[PDB]
Amino acid sequence: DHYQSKIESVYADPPEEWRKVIGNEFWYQYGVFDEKMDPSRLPLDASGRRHMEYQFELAEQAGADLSSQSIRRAIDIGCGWGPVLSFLAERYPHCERIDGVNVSRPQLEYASQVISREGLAARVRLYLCNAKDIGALPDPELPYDLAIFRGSLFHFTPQVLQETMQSLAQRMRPGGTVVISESLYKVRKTPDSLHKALEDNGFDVIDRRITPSNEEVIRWYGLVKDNLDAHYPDSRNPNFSELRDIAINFSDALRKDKASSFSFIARRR
Ligand SMILES: Nc1ncnc2c1ncn2[C@@H]1O[C@H](CSCC[C@H](N)C(=O)O)[C@@H](O)[C@H]1O
Ligand SMILES: CC1=C(C)[C@@](C)(CC/C(C)=C/COP(=O)(O)OP(=O)(O)O)[C@H](C)[C@H]1C
Repeated sequence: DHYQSKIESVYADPPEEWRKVIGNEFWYQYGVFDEKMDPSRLPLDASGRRHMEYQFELAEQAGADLSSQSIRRAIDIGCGWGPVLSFLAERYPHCERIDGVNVSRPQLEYASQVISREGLAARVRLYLCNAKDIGALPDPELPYDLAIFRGSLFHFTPQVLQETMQSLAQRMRPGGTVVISESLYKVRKTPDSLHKALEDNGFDVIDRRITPSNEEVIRWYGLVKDNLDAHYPDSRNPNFSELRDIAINFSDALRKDKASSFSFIARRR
């Protein structure tokens, strides 16, 4: 993968710096802003966690096997700073093995400290590994029950996507659940291109909808940009600048309804 070096370097700044920008829980793929969002926590932390929850409610409603004794091994593909690793360990205390995979070393070092200081090292495993290489993860005899792609697919070429889905198919039992959040154009990736790549690789889409709303995602980018303006006004950091560019330019594509955040719940055949 020739685009990995560019992905690694864009998430390379200190967690202390990123904390000011996206929240203390480091949720980095939008948020649901409804009556079940916690009003006590930072809007970004509460909405981001509420988005993950809402997606598991959609999955459950769509007929996915997400019961306590159905989830023995989960994988978080492009796990960022690790917010979903902690969330899975709490939602599934009897899940034996939660594997995070990421290409970003600084994200995994932070995730590693959080997992450790909350005594989750027993169950949560962190791998510096391209999503296309998940076929090389340990213990192939123990299949995946659950797979999360929270905002990770944007960074994938068609080839990496293909290889990631091939590899996950081979490592995932029939009926294992795939929970995907991604921003897609409705005219890089579209709903239909992603639907195709899933169905071409042994996955059935059982729920497919806009989530969160364009209104809510615009608001989420709002909160980020306010934090970016207050902490990095003078475009000192080229990575935070590039996030400002995206917050501005994608918010406008969302305003013109040229794109949306999509939830895809799929199921291994
Ligand atoms: N090919 C690849 N293999 C593994 N991780 C990848 C990847 N391409 C992108 N990523 C990771 O995908 C993540 C996307 S950002 C989203 C982070 C996290 N899922 C969250 O929701 O908070 C980044 O951490 C990036 O390093
Ligand atoms: C987890 C996240 C993601 C998966 C991100 C990337 C959302 C996907 C987006 C907007 C990628 C930006 O694409 P691009 O640079 O082409 O934007 P344009 O110039 O409008 O075309 C967020 C940074 C973050 C919340």
